[PDB]
Amino acid sequence: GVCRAVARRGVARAVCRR
Repeated sequence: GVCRAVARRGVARAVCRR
C-alpha cells in the first residue's frame, strides 16, 4: 500500500509495496 517513488536523476523507481 506504500508507493515510494524514488528518483535518482531521471531514474524513477515507483515501488508500491503493501
